[PDB]
Amino acid sequence: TAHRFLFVSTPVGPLGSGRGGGVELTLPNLAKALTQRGHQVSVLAPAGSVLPDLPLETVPGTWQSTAQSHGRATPAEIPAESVLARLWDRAHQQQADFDLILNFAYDWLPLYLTPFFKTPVAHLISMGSLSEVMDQAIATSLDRYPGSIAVHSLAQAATFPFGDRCLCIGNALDLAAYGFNPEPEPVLGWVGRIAPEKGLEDAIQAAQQAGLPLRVWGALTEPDYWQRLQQQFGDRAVSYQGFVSTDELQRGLGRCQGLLMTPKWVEAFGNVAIEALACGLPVIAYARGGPLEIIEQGKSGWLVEPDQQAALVNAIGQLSSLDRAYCRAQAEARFSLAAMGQRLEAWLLPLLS
Amino acid sequence: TAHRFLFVSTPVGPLGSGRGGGVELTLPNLAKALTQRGHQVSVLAPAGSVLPDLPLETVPGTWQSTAQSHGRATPAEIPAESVLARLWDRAHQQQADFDLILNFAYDWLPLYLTPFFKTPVAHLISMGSLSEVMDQAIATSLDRYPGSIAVHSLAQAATFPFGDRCLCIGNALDLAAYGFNPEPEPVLGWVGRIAPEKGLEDAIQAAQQAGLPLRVWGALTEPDYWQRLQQQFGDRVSYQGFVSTDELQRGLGRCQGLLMTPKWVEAFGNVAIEALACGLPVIAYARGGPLEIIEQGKSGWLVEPDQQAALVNAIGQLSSLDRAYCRAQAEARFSLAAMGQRLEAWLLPLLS
Ligand SMILES: O=c1ccn([C@@H]2O[C@H](COP(=O)(O)OP(=O)(O)O)[C@@H](O)[C@H]2O)c(=O)[nH]1
Repeated sequence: TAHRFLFVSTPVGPLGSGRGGGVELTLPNLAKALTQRGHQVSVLAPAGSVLPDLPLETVPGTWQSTAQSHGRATPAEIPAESVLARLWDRAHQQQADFDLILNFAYDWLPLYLTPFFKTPVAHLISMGSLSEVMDQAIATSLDRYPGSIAVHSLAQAATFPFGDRCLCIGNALDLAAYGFNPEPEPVLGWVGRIAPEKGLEDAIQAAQQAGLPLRVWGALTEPDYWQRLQQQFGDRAVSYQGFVSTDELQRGLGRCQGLLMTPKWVEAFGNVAIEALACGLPVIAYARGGPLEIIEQGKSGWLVEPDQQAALVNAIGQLSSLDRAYCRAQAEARFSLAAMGQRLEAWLLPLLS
Repeated sequence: TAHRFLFVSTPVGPLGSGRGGGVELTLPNLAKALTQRGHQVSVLAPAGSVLPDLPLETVPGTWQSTAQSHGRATPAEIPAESVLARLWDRAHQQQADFDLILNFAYDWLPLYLTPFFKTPVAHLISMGSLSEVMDQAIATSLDRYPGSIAVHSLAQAATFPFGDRCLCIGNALDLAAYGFNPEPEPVLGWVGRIAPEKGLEDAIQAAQQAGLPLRVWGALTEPDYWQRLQQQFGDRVSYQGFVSTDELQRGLGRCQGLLMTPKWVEAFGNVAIEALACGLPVIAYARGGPLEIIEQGKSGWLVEPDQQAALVNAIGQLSSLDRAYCRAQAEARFSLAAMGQRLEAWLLPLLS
């Protein structure tokens, strides 16, 4: 049952550098999810990539732009020195060393190339139906290779006309790196860019009105914003906890009574919610996007109406009705590498040969 | 030792539409050159294409663009329903029915796909250097597959930094389709895609100054671009349409000479040799591909670029050139049987 996989990373940026999007966090966990079952995983990724403990080969070139120029009719683009093209030309040279190649990129090229490979190629789609050129490439790959496409959510699968023929593998997190904290301080947390248009003001005003300091984790780009926040809400409002590593983020976040999540719909990913549950921290989130699949209403968090102070404050007031051990228990059951590995095997192993 | 070849056309539009330029004449002629030596040739092209005599397979979808966009920094582009992507998908599915695939398109994708094929893929490049993305794709294919890249002229080769590593196969025509005409009307000809920055203006001015009507053939693009020619110059310049080879050669044969007045590069090969095959000397700016086709003062005039007095002087000396000589040079240099030898010398060694 042990096999050899090659993972081909996203062209959007390096692993380990803060700017491959969500694929940057998922690729290493999925690799671990298989290496922990005895499989070999090697990784191909852009120059500058860092990844502990796995064979890693890096490839030079220009990062794929997130662009989206003319909406749904945007064509696929290949610039000179495309890192995406060179990743796939390199994967093709070495294809006979692997039983299967797993693509993490959301792009036309790898889907198109799939029949030109003798080794089977599977695709983990991380968005979002976004363009005709992409929707048609995935549909065609599905017709020739049933079972070759997976998604992380049903919501994302439903944005595609062929969504029922994609497999859902869910989300995973390296739970070993997250300590359960059953005894928090009377503080709330918020995770994200300390910048305008992130819903930070909504979190601050609801924490303060609820009577609890807000700790924040993330990147400060404009110090004048920090000052504006102080002038709006005073200097006991928000406490800067750092940009800060995974291990640092988890002991910090774990001491919170709850995590507030107030992002715009286009930034409403579920990743940080999982990290919160893993520390035993319940989540109060706007009831749209990624959190709707992570949080169990009245049990592991509260899903509230967007942009309404009273809904945040009513939720914060009811954090004590949620059991922190149940949050952790849900993370162990739903989002572990163990759970993920089994879902990967179910998906991939029928594709071998 | 007969062989099976698959020719893949340009994705810029159907064969017969005029949208693909000289490639629409080159690909059927080269197919004919090989089939005359006993080989089998099949063609794959966009939906709407026509090809007398040969197996053709067509594929629907959206046409590739001219690719002039931006300048050298234009990325390669693959739209939804890309005819280019579907052509190469179809070539791949049938690669085992052929000994070699010959690509005629000036595009990243076929170059990129070459190592993904088991059947060998050669490339006949019809343009000079235009982009970073294409320059690099060609170089990389040359690096891995020496001898797999061909051009039509040494001048076109010299626009690339790796030009000395390309094989030049020149130009040829189906000579039996072109009638020699020894008795021209007092008119001048111009043949090409009708469009800005193609030199049409210079040609019109020079003909009018020399007091000879200009007859113009070619695929158009917006009739506004036409109008203003009759009220900056006047005349009927006389537009003859976009026509078949048989129509073009009978029209062009009536001309005293052909004007080629490109602003840039190019304008490499096909129309100058067609004019010669009819017996019509060529007056061209001395830049680009014309230098290698025309024999100065015998089959044409090669004059200082961008000088109207030069063209008018040349128009003035058309009489002294021998029309039979132009035709004899077409026969000696631009024949299909010779192209047939050159193509085999290029392609046969790329097999197994
Ligand atoms: O009425 C016409 C005018 C032109 N042509 C053909 O158009 C091509 C020349 O195209 P162009 O000058 O656009 O050459 P390009 O620069 O596109 O290769 C030649 O092969 C001609 O045989 C034609 O068939 N009928």
